[PDB]
Amino acid sequence: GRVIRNQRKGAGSIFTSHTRLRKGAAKLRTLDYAERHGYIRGVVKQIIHDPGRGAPLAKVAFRDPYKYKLREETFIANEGVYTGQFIYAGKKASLNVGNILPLGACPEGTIVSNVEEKVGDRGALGRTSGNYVIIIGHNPDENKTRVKLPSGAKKIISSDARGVIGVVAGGGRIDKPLLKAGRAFHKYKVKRNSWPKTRGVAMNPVDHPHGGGNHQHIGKASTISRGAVSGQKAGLIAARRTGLLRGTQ
RNA sequence: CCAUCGACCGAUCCUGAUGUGUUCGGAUGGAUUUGAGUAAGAGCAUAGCUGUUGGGACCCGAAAGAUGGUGAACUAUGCCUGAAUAGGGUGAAGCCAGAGGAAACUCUGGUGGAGGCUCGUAGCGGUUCUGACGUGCAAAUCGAUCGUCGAAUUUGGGUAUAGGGGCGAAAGACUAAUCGAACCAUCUAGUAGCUGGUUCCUGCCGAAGUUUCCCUCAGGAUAGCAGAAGCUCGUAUCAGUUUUAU
RNA sequence: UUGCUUAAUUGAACGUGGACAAUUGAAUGAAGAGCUUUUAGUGGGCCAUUUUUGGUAAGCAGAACUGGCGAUGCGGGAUGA
RNA sequence: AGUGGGGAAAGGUUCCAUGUCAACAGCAGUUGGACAUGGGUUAGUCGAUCCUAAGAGAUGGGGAAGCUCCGUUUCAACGUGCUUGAUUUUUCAGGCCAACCAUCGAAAGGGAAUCCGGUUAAAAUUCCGGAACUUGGAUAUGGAUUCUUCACGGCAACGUAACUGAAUGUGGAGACGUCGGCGUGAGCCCUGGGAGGAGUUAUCUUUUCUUCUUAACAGCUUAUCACCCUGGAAUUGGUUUAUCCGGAGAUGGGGUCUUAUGGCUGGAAGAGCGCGGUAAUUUUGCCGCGUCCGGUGCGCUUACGACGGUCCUUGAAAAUCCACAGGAAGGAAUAGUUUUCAUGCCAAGUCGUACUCAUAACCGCAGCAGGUCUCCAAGGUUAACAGCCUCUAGUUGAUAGAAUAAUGUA
RNA sequence: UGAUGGUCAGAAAGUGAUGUUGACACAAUGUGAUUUCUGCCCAGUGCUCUGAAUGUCAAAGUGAAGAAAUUCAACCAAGCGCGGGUAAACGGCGGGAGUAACUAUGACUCUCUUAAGGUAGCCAAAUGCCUCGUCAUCUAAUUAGUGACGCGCAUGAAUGGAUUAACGAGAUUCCCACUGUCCCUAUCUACUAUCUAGCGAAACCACAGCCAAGGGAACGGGCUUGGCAGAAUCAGCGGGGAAAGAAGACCCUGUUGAGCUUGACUCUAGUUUGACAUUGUGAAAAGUUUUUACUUAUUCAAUGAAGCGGAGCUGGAGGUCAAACUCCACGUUCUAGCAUUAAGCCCUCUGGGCGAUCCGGGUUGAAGACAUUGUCAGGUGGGGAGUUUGGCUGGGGCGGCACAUCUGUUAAACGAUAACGCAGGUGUCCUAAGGGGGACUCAUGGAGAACAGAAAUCUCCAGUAGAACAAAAGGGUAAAAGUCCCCUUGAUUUUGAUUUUCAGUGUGAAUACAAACCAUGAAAGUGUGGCCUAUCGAUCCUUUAGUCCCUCGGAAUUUGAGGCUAGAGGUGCCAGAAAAGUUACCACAGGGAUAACUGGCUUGUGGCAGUCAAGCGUUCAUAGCGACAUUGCUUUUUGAUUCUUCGAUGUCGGCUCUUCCUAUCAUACCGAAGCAGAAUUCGGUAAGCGUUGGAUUGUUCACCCACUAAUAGGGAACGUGAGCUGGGUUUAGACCGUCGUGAGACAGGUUAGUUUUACCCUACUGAUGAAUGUUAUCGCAAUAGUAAUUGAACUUAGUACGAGAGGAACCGUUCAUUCAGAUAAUUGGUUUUUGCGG
RNA sequence: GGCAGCUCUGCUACCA
Ligand SMILES: [Mg+2]
Ligand SMILES: [Mg+2]
Ligand SMILES: [Mg+2]
Ligand SMILES: [Mg+2]
Ligand SMILES: [Mg+2]
Ligand SMILES: [Mg+2]
Ligand SMILES: [Mg+2]
Ligand SMILES: [Mg+2]
Ligand SMILES: [Mg+2]
Ligand SMILES: [Mg+2]
Ligand SMILES: [Mg+2]
Ligand SMILES: [Mg+2]
Ligand SMILES: [Mg+2]
Ligand SMILES: [Mg+2]
Ligand SMILES: [Mg+2]
Ligand SMILES: [Mg+2]
Ligand SMILES: [Mg+2]
Ligand SMILES: [Mg+2]
Ligand SMILES: [Mg+2]
Ligand SMILES: [Mg+2]
Ligand SMILES: [Mg+2]
Ligand SMILES: [Mg+2]
Ligand SMILES: [Mg+2]
Ligand SMILES: [Mg+2]
Ligand SMILES: [Mg+2]
Ligand SMILES: [Mg+2]
Ligand SMILES: [Mg+2]
Ligand SMILES: [Mg+2]
Ligand SMILES: [Mg+2]
Ligand SMILES: [Mg+2]
Ligand SMILES: [Mg+2]
Ligand SMILES: [Mg+2]
Ligand SMILES: [Mg+2]
Ligand SMILES: [Mg+2]
Ligand SMILES: [Mg+2]
Ligand SMILES: [Mg+2]
Ligand SMILES: [Mg+2]
Ligand SMILES: [Mg+2]
Ligand SMILES: [Mg+2]
Ligand SMILES: [Mg+2]
Ligand SMILES: [Mg+2]
Ligand SMILES: [Mg+2]
Ligand SMILES: [Mg+2]
Ligand SMILES: [Mg+2]
Ligand SMILES: [Mg+2]
Ligand SMILES: [Mg+2]
Ligand SMILES: [Mg+2]
Ligand SMILES: [Mg+2]
Ligand SMILES: [Mg+2]
Ligand SMILES: [Mg+2]
Ligand SMILES: [Mg+2]
Ligand SMILES: [Mg+2]
Ligand SMILES: [Mg+2]
Ligand SMILES: [Mg+2]
Ligand SMILES: [Mg+2]
Ligand SMILES: [Mg+2]
Ligand SMILES: [Mg+2]
Ligand SMILES: [Mg+2]
Ligand SMILES: [Mg+2]
Ligand SMILES: [Mg+2]
Ligand SMILES: [Mg+2]
Ligand SMILES: [Mg+2]
Ligand SMILES: [Mg+2]
Ligand SMILES: [Mg+2]
Ligand SMILES: [Mg+2]
Ligand SMILES: [Mg+2]
Ligand SMILES: [Mg+2]
Ligand SMILES: [Mg+2]
Ligand SMILES: [Mg+2]
Ligand SMILES: [Mg+2]
Ligand SMILES: [Mg+2]
Ligand SMILES: [Mg+2]
Ligand SMILES: [Mg+2]
Ligand SMILES: [Mg+2]
Ligand SMILES: [Mg+2]
Ligand SMILES: [Mg+2]
Ligand SMILES: [Mg+2]
Ligand SMILES: [Mg+2]
Ligand SMILES: [Mg+2]
Ligand SMILES: [Mg+2]
Ligand SMILES: [Mg+2]
Ligand SMILES: [Mg+2]
Ligand SMILES: [Mg+2]
Ligand SMILES: [Mg+2]
Ligand SMILES: [Mg+2]
Ligand SMILES: [Mg+2]
Ligand SMILES: [Mg+2]
Ligand SMILES: [Mg+2]
Ligand SMILES: [Mg+2]
Ligand SMILES: [Mg+2]
Ligand SMILES: [Mg+2]
Ligand SMILES: [Mg+2]
Ligand SMILES: [Mg+2]
Ligand SMILES: [Mg+2]
Ligand SMILES: [Mg+2]
Ligand SMILES: [Mg+2]
Ligand SMILES: [Mg+2]
Ligand SMILES: [Mg+2]
Ligand SMILES: [Mg+2]
Ligand SMILES: [Mg+2]
Ligand SMILES: [Mg+2]
Ligand SMILES: [Mg+2]
Ligand SMILES: [Mg+2]
Ligand SMILES: [Mg+2]
Ligand SMILES: [Mg+2]
Ligand SMILES: [Mg+2]
Ligand SMILES: [Mg+2]
Ligand SMILES: [Mg+2]
Ligand SMILES: [Mg+2]
Ligand SMILES: [Mg+2]
Ligand SMILES: [Mg+2]
Ligand SMILES: [Mg+2]
Ligand SMILES: [Mg+2]
Ligand SMILES: [Mg+2]
Ligand SMILES: [Mg+2]
Ligand SMILES: [Mg+2]
Ligand SMILES: [Mg+2]
Ligand SMILES: [Mg+2]
Ligand SMILES: [Mg+2]
Ligand SMILES: [Mg+2]
Ligand SMILES: [Mg+2]
Ligand SMILES: [Mg+2]
Ligand SMILES: [Mg+2]
Ligand SMILES: [Mg+2]
Ligand SMILES: [Mg+2]
Ligand SMILES: [Mg+2]
Ligand SMILES: [Mg+2]
Ligand SMILES: [Mg+2]
Ligand SMILES: [Mg+2]
Ligand SMILES: [Mg+2]
Ligand SMILES: [Mg+2]
Ligand SMILES: [Mg+2]
Ligand SMILES: [Mg+2]
Ligand SMILES: [Mg+2]
Repeated sequence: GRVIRNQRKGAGSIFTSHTRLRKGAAKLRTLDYAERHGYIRGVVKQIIHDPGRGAPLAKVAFRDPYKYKLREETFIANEGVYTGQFIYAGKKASLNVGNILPLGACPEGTIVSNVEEKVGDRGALGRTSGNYVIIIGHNPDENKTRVKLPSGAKKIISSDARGVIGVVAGGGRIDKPLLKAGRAFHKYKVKRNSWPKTRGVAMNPVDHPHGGGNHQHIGKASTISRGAVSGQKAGLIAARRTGLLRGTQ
């Protein structure tokens, strides 16, 4: 047969992300002396739309502690953050929406976003619109914090990892139907080349494991082993179960 | 030279003398066994015809396979930067005014100018005539008719993706008139039990389509049938026939 | 002659020596008999008489013997392997 | 929405003049994109050149037997650094920084600066005449400023001929989708008077057609929006085609600003245009007159403006230029400073530039009914940039003659 | 899938895409707006989940034996197995009988059985074979359409079920309007064609070009026999040249491919699991293993390597029970401002210290001897690679085995002899069912004997085998070859010869001896498996036995290995490859050795016609029929065959047009009747002449409606595609149902799908034309062609005939149908009269 | 043909 559409994406010729209009990478500040020992104050200059992103971004200006210079940061805007607001980041920052605090400095039940998986990676968890991270508890002896991720998973993170207080702005986006193929076209025009999708069952046997037949049908189980190889992993990969989800999981 | 019975040498089997590193030796006598042997050498070398095998292999002929390269001037898709798209119809929100109601609210007239809306040009496409043409104007065009015509629109240029690879709103489609695996050169005079051809004269002889074996059944080998060279001899004793006896 | 065989001096096989001469033991014929090497093409067949199997039959399919066509012209069957 | 006038790609001399007809132009040929000989493309301002885009790609490194692959500042000791006071001791003294930063990548993106009239057989935003502009450099005079050293005025918005300002920093411009109606301008269309020229005139027609124009650049003036001062608003008012605004200060009164756009003047009538009268084999003219004053709009095209709608779509970058913050350093009185005020001086290299752009200059074997990106766009009819007729411009090219059976094609 | 990640890329990499990303995300799939719903099944195949105990279980490692190679054993990862989950995973979703005060049905019951047995819905639907289902409606008539019905070959629920407004160059039916689509054609215009001047190709071409019949490769231009036959030609035309275009694309063959699939054969990138290495330093506990401590190897990340680690200054605290130890902090939080090139103090040294605490120069985190990487080892791996996927055959395929074989027959009295001929058999079975010896006689019948009878056991007689001998059939056998008894292993050893098949090769099987050693019998003798004819297997490799022999090549010993001779392990496609599919996307070499048309032979079958005459026909065989039988014809059916064509003869039907046949439907003339008339039936000469308009269907066929004198049947390459058309079939797109794991299949349904060339020769239709002294006019007529057809009305006549009911015909008259040949008065149509008007 | 459990199921192995 032929190389299937799954495998052509790794080469990344026409499958790279369309990034001309993007407004910068959304990251926290580099963890420095001020954030480790006290707090540093910045001011929100802009709240802007980032193409390909549901969450708006905030442009926050900080002073450089060591040279006469202004540093502009690109944060993910939490809902309620406004232009001209003062943003405080550090160990001694107060528990206000938009402030960046270490996870150990936040009491249980604190809603936090753009949380660091590892100390200083500048934000990994809960970055999309309407999403957040809940702080479950602390383990001060081991310097660890328990959090709940938007997927429902419980994670143990260093208490020195940082997060931004509040919920990511732009939530409720999925509640409205797109209603049109053109709307999805414009949605993916600034994301990547993944739309529209032809069904593999509608192809020929060269194109896909599902192609061929005198009727459109998969022919074999569409649940594929985790240990299958590239060109085989088309369908439900390592599916623990199938069918309509009934009851609680 | 022919037929036949013997003899000798080697192997195999049997017997087993004087003797002895007591386990070796193997005299002697045998055997419906066996060798491409001995039995007063015939070979070696050169050349010629014919036949054989490997080689391009009598000549021309695949569909394929491999190695290394060249193409995105067509086209497919993404990206970057530009450009293009008469005139109408319909009349969404929002807004103004009036009327009715206890309230919750309702009705009417305007205004407004929404929509992968609609009629319809340019444009883009290509339904039907199964029209023309069909050694064409044209290796896809011409005419009428038709789809769509403000967006998933059309399009220039730049740029990216390269052959078991790309790209595909998916037809095995498109990837320079080439695609169910492009093009170029080479391996390569690839192999072919298959098709075609195979060049002067006369003289003499002259077939087979049958046996057996074969993944054998359009092919081979084998035996037969045929030619050539002769050799040993010269009526020796043979015959697709009869008779007699059985 | 033998180591085979017989109760044997019997036999078996192969012999020495002697006799039977062209009517040397039927016909007819005999461009002579015997022997060897090597190699070609072929290995689709078909037809006629007679015998014969399957089939309703077939210019059908399958065997037997012979003769033909193939490979072959010539006279006849008008024409025709 | 051309058979008009230009261009991009592509071609490459096809351009122009002269000669010329063997071949080619599927008839012809005296003609030609054919053949032969010559001629022809003029730039500081138009492009390239420079910038960065998607991307391409050296170096330091790391793979790979290797051809080479990855990577693009990457695990790198990465400046052929600058700015000054200089020194004439051709030595220096230092003062700042070195995040990022090889390079290539657009004749449609960004971007310093030019227009009009004339001129050739063929070139022209390139030549000639005149009139400007930008950048780089040099540099003097005038003006400006200083004894209160680095100017004044205005309540203010802000004004001006000028009117210090290093390192470093902050901003702005470059720099940005699309649609809808509205408003203003420009060009075109329409039209009145007057001064000319042409046409019709049996009859009619104070008639029909036509000329009456004004570049870049310089000065003054000119605007929606926005802003300032005054004042204090319900009986709410102002206000758009579109309902938004006002105690976070409306209406009213008075001002400030951007100069898009228009007006006046200079450029500039001397030019061009339209007439009339004369010169002459005649290179080429010479003379006179006029070139003026209006109006109109759901008009067309286009530019701009203030608005409004739209998106799970929010619609490049960089070079480059400026301003501001900062206060380093240097500054006067018998004299000091500055080329962001005026005037004056010098220079601007290299390459492209002819012509076609298509029913004959490109690609389809060809002078092929195919294909190939874009700009300008008159009158009538009309909803209309449709169809139909016409003006300017351009073509009249496609073998032809004679007949008019059948069968065709339309 | 929470980043030490998922998905994907790369030969590798200090390498990449998603990713300027972070579950409202990225990646992978299925279904396909809305509405209403998405039932039951986890047995199968997948996927997934745990492993406390656990079958299998690689390399390394461990233990034992051995002189060692080596062997054996224990242990033993993942995987598999075991257990669970999962269908909006792949998928699946049953049969048989009885039953209700008529019948029908079966609410109900019984019975087999599954993982579950098709739920809600829907339907002769694009899915139903039968089938043109049945009913209704639509029409004059409907294989079409629509509405119902439903034991539905084979409907059915995100392999989505049922609906559905709007939309559609999608498929279909009906109605109005409209019309040359048609009845049924006519006329007009331009451009061709045509003729001329100029210019000027190509396809194609063995030679060529008139027919009929024959034979012939079974459809001739040539050959044979006939008809005939007279220069040179022009415009048309499409009968023929099995016309041209292309080494058939269907079919088969080839030890030719390729695309695709899978549980084919053989591998493989990747991935996973173990071991060793990288790999070091400690502690503890289990018997080397487990755990956790260190950091410097290694790995991850960030930064313009900016503030790390420890200690000390300052406050806030503990209640201080010595003496200040322990803990915390140690300059910034109403506001969209500002923060940059140190002030100040101290020592003098255009400079140093403090401001700005000291010390360690570890940039800072994470991770850590685990990852990672290298090398082996096991698993997984149609993602990919390579290859394979018998033969015969009345085409192939399916079936069968006629593939190694045995008996009888075919088989034609030696031997041999074929077919997918006929009736059958073999892949075994037997320590006796082998060998020897001895004794006996079998099947069956009759006559007798308690229970006892047709069949128990006993007795006699008869008994040529009518029994038995392992198994097919044939042969053979009587003091035996059969039955019973006794003893045995000759079913042994060595190696030759011979017979059959035959090449006089192998294999199988068998025969007669030689040399041994035995069994049995008194002995002669017999015995080298089965009474005879079938009952079976090479090279290479392995294994065993024998000889204990030969060799391991520098010389030895002992292991091990290799030789020699004989068996065994097996090839059944049986003289003996190691082997799954699909192609409707297809390719190549060929084949008329071979299928799908026509043609040819045949004529079973189809159709048609005779002979006989038992019966039918009130009686009566034969007016008209005619059983049981029997003889033919035809080639308008379908078979059978495979002769022609596979370097191609265009394969359905219709339209159009001509001709022919007769087995005559009508029309002319007649004979017969169970012929009164009328009608009808049977028959003769007869093909002169006609044989229709429509609904449904692609249809041939069919079936209705209707008219008619009648609505006969056929042929001409199943006439006729360079005549058309293209509805069907039968390329490639797509849907459904059933089948298949799948790619895919269906001779099932459905929808969309390029129809090319004549200008040559001939033939046909027309048109000229040399020369028969020239020219003109008028003629003759050989030969060829030929043409008319049918009905109605009136009259005869309400007559003949007839009980009546009914009810003709000839002569004649007027019209009409179909056809033919003209013509343009009239009427209509046509208009470039561009004539006139608008 | 090896293991192992309940006459036998499961796993593993395959040069005539
Ligand atoms: Mg989707
Ligand atoms: Mg899809
Ligand atoms: Mg498809
Ligand atoms: Mg596949
Ligand atoms: Mg699969
Ligand atoms: Mg499939
Ligand atoms: Mg489907
Ligand atoms: Mg000799
Ligand atoms: Mg070749
Ligand atoms: Mg090749
Ligand atoms: Mg190969
Ligand atoms: Mg291109
Ligand atoms: Mg419009
Ligand atoms: Mg067209
Ligand atoms: Mg056509
Ligand atoms: Mg034509
Ligand atoms: Mg149109
Ligand atoms: Mg492009
Ligand atoms: Mg297909
Ligand atoms: Mg192509
Ligand atoms: Mg050759
Ligand atoms: Mg062959
Ligand atoms: Mg001879
Ligand atoms: Mg074989
Ligand atoms: Mg042949
Ligand atoms: Mg030979
Ligand atoms: Mg031979
Ligand atoms: Mg043959
Ligand atoms: Mg021959
Ligand atoms: Mg002869
Ligand atoms: Mg003769
Ligand atoms: Mg004859
Ligand atoms: Mg010229
Ligand atoms: Mg010419
Ligand atoms: Mg000429
Ligand atoms: Mg020239
Ligand atoms: Mg310029
Ligand atoms: Mg330059
Ligand atoms: Mg870049
Ligand atoms: Mg390097
Ligand atoms: Mg550049
Ligand atoms: Mg440029
Ligand atoms: Mg731009
Ligand atoms: Mg530009
Ligand atoms: Mg000029
Ligand atoms: Mg010019
Ligand atoms: Mg000049
Ligand atoms: Mg002043
Ligand atoms: Mg200018
Ligand atoms: Mg002026
Ligand atoms: Mg425009
Ligand atoms: Mg100046
Ligand atoms: Mg020019
Ligand atoms: Mg053209
Ligand atoms: Mg070319
Ligand atoms: Mg225009
Ligand atoms: Mg027009
Ligand atoms: Mg022409
Ligand atoms: Mg003409
Ligand atoms: Mg699904
Ligand atoms: Mg639906
Ligand atoms: Mg299940
Ligand atoms: Mg299961
Ligand atoms: Mg092991
Ligand atoms: Mg295990
Ligand atoms: Mg049901
Ligand atoms: Mg049904
Ligand atoms: Mg149907
Ligand atoms: Mg109908
Ligand atoms: Mg019906
Ligand atoms: Mg129905
Ligand atoms: Mg079903
Ligand atoms: Mg379901
Ligand atoms: Mg279904
Ligand atoms: Mg509907
Ligand atoms: Mg429709
Ligand atoms: Mg559409
Ligand atoms: Mg003609
Ligand atoms: Mg014949
Ligand atoms: Mg003939
Ligand atoms: Mg012929
Ligand atoms: Mg003749
Ligand atoms: Mg013809
Ligand atoms: Mg013709
Ligand atoms: Mg062929
Ligand atoms: Mg073969
Ligand atoms: Mg193959
Ligand atoms: Mg292929
Ligand atoms: Mg650091
Ligand atoms: Mg390790
Ligand atoms: Mg695989
Ligand atoms: Mg494969
Ligand atoms: Mg076969
Ligand atoms: Mg079979
Ligand atoms: Mg046979
Ligand atoms: Mg065989
Ligand atoms: Mg015989
Ligand atoms: Mg056997
Ligand atoms: Mg016995
Ligand atoms: Mg016996
Ligand atoms: Mg006996
Ligand atoms: Mg023999
Ligand atoms: Mg045998
Ligand atoms: Mg014996
Ligand atoms: Mg030796
Ligand atoms: Mg040695
Ligand atoms: Mg054996
Ligand atoms: Mg074997
Ligand atoms: Mg065989
Ligand atoms: Mg054989
Ligand atoms: Mg098929
Ligand atoms: Mg044949
Ligand atoms: Mg017949
Ligand atoms: Mg018959
Ligand atoms: Mg009777
Ligand atoms: Mg045939
Ligand atoms: Mg053929
Ligand atoms: Mg033909
Ligand atoms: Mg042909
Ligand atoms: Mg007759
Ligand atoms: Mg008759
Ligand atoms: Mg006739
Ligand atoms: Mg019909
Ligand atoms: Mg026929
Ligand atoms: Mg026919
Ligand atoms: Mg024809
Ligand atoms: Mg045709
Ligand atoms: Mg069709
Ligand atoms: Mg099809
Ligand atoms: Mg299935
Ligand atoms: Mg179509
Ligand atoms: Mg009467
Ligand atoms: Mg007529
Ligand atoms: Mg007129």
